Amino acid sequence: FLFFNLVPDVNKRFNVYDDALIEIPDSLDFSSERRKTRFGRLIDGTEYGEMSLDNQFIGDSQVFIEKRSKDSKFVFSIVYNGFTLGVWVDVNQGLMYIDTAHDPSTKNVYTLTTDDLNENMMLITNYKNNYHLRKLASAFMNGYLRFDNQVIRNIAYELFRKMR
DNA sequence: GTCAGTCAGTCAGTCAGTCAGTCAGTCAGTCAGTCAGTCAGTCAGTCAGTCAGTCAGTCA
Repeated sequence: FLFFNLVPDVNKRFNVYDDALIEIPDSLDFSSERRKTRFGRLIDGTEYGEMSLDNQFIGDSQVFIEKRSKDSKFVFSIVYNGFTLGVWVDVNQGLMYIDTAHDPSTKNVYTLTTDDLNENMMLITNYKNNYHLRKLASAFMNGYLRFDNQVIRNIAYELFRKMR
């Protein structure tokens, strides 16, 4: 889904395009099979209380992690795994945003993966980015940070994993 | 007894010598914050024993 750049849905029974389909199953059979599990055995009912069964039935959209956006501007700019990435900075309260606002600029742009190199931008090593985006590092280490999109949020997670 | 002095003690004055705070390179120390081979699981492939399928040497 990340590769084809599709935006799924959790309620539209069929997310369709000219070539592909995304199917979330019906609702009545969810209840039918879940009562079936419950009636057959009650620890199957506990499984119905286990969020794993729900994820295998309603799906984990990971929408739980904070998400917002704001018109406030940005300071830095990153490209990771072939995807641009902007770091919006809020005027007040320091609520950092990672929305995809890539303005074509001669501004400094940073990566970590060696596959990303341009005549215009800079590479970063040995934790210089920690000394460049101090506020981003702390803001994620705090509750300040907020991710605009699920793809953005995960991608930022793996970027942090690769950072160290 | 005046004129008022003109070669030693005397005090107004240093004058180079003096102490040691006080920052200060700096010192390797060091200990801790960063980073580079190490191995475990798993992926593809090598051994030499199975299956178990089959043209055929001695006979109907």
